[PDB]
Amino acid sequence: STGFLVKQRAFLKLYMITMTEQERLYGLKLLEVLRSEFKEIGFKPNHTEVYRSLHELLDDGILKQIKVKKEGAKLQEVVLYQFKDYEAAKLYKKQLKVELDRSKKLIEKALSDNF
Amino acid sequence: STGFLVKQRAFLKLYMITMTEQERLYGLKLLEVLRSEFKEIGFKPNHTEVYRSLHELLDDGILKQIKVKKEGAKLQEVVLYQFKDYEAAKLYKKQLKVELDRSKKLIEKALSDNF
DNA sequence: CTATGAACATAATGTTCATAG
DNA sequence: CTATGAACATTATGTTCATAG
Repeated sequence: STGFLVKQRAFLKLYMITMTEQERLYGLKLLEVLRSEFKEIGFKPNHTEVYRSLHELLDDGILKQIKVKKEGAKLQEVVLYQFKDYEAAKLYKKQLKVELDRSKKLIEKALSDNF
Repeated sequence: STGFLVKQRAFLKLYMITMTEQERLYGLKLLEVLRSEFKEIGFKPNHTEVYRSLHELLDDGILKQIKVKKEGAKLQEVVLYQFKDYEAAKLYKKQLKVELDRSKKLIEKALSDNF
C-alpha cells in the first residue's frame, strides 16, 4: 500500500459500526439508508459491498449475527447485527478517523496545488 | 462505478498536467518531486503509476513526448513532456476539480456522521 | 417477489522484470 | 548503470449466480 485514499470497504465498515450503535437494520436496509444519505453526493454502494463490510466485521470479531424470522402478514427472514466486542469497534473507529483525516488532507493538498 | 473517491491514476494525471504547465521534469523527476511533496501526509507513489499517468495522457492526446539525450559527464536518455492539446488538458483539469470536490464531500460527510 | 451470500468478472493497483544504450 | 516502460501478482470493487424464503 502506497498510502493513498481510504478504501471503500473500510469506509463502509466504519458506517456499519456507527449504525450498530444507533439502530437495528438488516443488510438491504443498511444499503437503502446508505444510498439515500449519499444520493446527492453521487455515491451509490451495492449490496455485495455492504455484506462484505458486515462479514469482515464478523471476522474481525466486532459484530455478531442475530438471525431473525418475523412471521405473519409480511414474512421477513433477515439478519440483524450487534456488538460482540465494542472495544475493538471503538479502536476500529479511531484507526478509521486517522485514515479519514489523511484522506481529507490528500484531497485538500491536491485542490490547493492544482487549482 | 459506484461513484466513490477519486482514483489515484486520475489524481496523478491531474498533477502531471499542472507540472507540464509549470516545469520540465522527466518521469523519475516527477516521481521524486511528488514523493517529497507528500512525504509528510504519507502518500508514496511509485514510478510505474507515474508512467501510467503520463502515458494515459499521451493516449488522451493531451501530452506529447520529447526524447532528450543529456550528453556529457553522465549521459541520460530521458523523456520530457509538453502539451499537444492544452484545451483538452484544461477540460481534464475541470472534470477532476469536480471529482475532487465530491471526494472532499464524501470524506466530510463521513467524518461528520461517525465522529 | 425478498434477502443473503456466494461466485465470478474486471478494474485498480502494487511488485517485479526487461531493455536501450 | 539507469530512466523508461512492460509483465505479472494481488487487491479492491462491480456483476452474476445460487439458495431460501
